[PDB]
Amino acid sequence: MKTILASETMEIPEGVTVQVAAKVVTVEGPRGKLTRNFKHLNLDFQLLEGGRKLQVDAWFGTRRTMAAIRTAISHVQNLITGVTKGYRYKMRFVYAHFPINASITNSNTAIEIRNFLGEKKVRKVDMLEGVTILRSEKVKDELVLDGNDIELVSRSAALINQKCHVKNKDIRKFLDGIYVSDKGTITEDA
RNA sequence: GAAAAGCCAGUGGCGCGAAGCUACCGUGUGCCGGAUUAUGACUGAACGCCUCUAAGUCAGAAUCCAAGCUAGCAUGCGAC
Repeated sequence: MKTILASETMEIPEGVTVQVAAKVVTVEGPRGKLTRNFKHLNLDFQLLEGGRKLQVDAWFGTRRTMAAIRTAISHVQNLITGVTKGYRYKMRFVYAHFPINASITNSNTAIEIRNFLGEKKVRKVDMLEGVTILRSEKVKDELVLDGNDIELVSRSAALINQKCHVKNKDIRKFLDGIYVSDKGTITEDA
């Protein structure tokens, strides 16, 4: 179209190592590996000196191009921090008659949900990324789902949220489920 | 002629009748994976925040395409 643009650059910390080839960026830290492709119009992705600056750049701009770059910046920040501490999503039971019972299938990584709305069959759904579900249930509140990838950890929690909707009548009145209560957190020990 | 064994009545009529055929008037059998939609979602800009969407992306239907089933390209072909 028209107009022009220039590069926007983020300091990469020394404690995170990055290596780039093509427009695919590999971010590595002690919490694992995260690899994404930021392909877009007039947009190249390169590492302008390791431990100094991570660069996402474009040499031409229009509304479409500019929109992608801000998004790219947000996404790469999540990866840099995600390889050093990981992200944790927190989900809290609400039930009005049915105790919902959560456990982990360690082999064939999935989270199993018993007694959603009187079902005889335990319904379970996989775990996306090498995410692990840890339960600090206490009273029967918190389920804390921890992995490196912000998107995939959130997606694993999200499929549970879709499942626990009550659709015979009236989602509003029937609050049986475990619902995403987070968009999640910094870090901590325990 | 009768006996006996049969003939004719456009298949004489009647009761039964195998073999054959046939009846949700008899029986038995009739397939499950994937890709997706609707739709809810993720991460997330545009719109520092935020949003299912712009880029990328997930789950998902009596759908669709295999799987499967029927013709077998007679003017496709292989091996022998």
